[PDB]
This record gives sequence, structure tokens and C-alpha cells, in this order.
Amino acid sequence: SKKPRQKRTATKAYNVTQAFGRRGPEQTQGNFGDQELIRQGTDYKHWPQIAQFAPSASAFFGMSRIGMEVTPSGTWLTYTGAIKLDDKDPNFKDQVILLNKHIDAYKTFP
Amino acid sequence: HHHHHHSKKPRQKRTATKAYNVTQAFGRRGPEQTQGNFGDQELIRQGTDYKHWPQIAQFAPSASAFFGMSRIGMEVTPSGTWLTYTGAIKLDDKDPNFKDQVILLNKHIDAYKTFP
Repeated sequence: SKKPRQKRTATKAYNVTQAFGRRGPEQTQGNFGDQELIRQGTDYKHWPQIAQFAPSASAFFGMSRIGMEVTPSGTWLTYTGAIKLDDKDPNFKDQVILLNKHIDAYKTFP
Repeated sequence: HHHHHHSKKPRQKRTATKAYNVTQAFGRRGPEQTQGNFGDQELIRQGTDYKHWPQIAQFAPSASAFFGMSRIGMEVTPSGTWLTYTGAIKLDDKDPNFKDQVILLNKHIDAYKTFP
């Protein structure tokens, strides 16, 4: 689409591959999403349960380690971090199952 | 003796402001592996009330982009279960504002090294 990559929202009409590229093993590639989530984006039935872990803009810049890398491909704002699950949430076990369904799911794609 | 009165939201959903600053919401800036390193004294104190916040927030990802672009993992450790993330967001080097964006981001990256 015409938006900067980081502001795109994937849906059935403009899916994860279209917005964010194929899943893969490279540092530059995303690794998250089974075939259903890839094709459906935010239309995926359990999208809200995934999105609850995504950071607000304030938390993205507040929690992460932020860097800047200048490479031949361009200038990149790098980010890394970790978000703790609330194991006192009764939904904790469902959250673990859901994340396990999508993290590196492309390793099973035919 | 207390938790901050604005701390009810999960950490990743918090919004820092003058009333709930970056240190209060997200911890002291520092060098350690999962510790935040971003913000000068003005941004730390003001959070999203910082007058140039929109020019920083233009680089933050939507929830869909966060899960679509990043490398996501999960780790179970003695402290709990953690969703790990890494990624990179490309700046538009053809934007006339590009040089100013770089200056603004660099002003905040590791700024904590220069003050107590």
C-alpha cells in the first residue's frame, strides 16, 4: 500500500504477505503467523488475543532497546525487547497455545 | 509503599505522560538487554506530552505491523513467560525531513548515558 510499512494493517483484502513480505528465517523477515493468520490479518478470529501483546507507540519507545543502523540498503531504526505474559491471567494457557500456533509456523508450510 | 495510580494497564499498553512518566511506566533507562534505552530528560519526563512526540511516533508500528514484521519468540524462564521481539523499521531517505528525523532519534537513543 501507500503507507509506510510500519503503519500498515493486514486484512483479508491486503494480507500479511502483501503488507509485510513472506515469512522466513532471515533477520529482515517476519516469522510470525500460520497460513490462516497470514491470509486474514486482523480479520483472523483470534486477532484480538494476539494484538493484546502489541505495544502502544509510547511502550514501543519506552520498553525497547532502540538503535540506528546505516547500511547500503538504507537507514534503519532497530528495536528489540521482551514483553512478560501475565501468568495470573486465567487466559494464560490459551495465550501460550495461540502464540505457539503462530511463532515460526512457516516451518511447517508445504 | 505504592504502585503508581496510572499503572493498571499491562506494561505494553501504557501511555507515558507528564502524570505517568517514562521511568514510572517503563523503568529507568539503561544498558541492559531488555531494559529501555530511549529518551532524553525532556522525553522521559513528558512521554507522549513531549512536543515532538508525533515525529517519534511516526516510526512506531501498528499491532499488525508489529506481528507482521518482527521476529517473535517466546521464552519460559524463572521470572515468567516472555514474548521476545526484534526488528527494524526503514526510514525514508528521500523524505526532505530525513536528516532531521535521524537527528531526533539519535538525540534520544542512549541519551541516559549523559545524566544521572
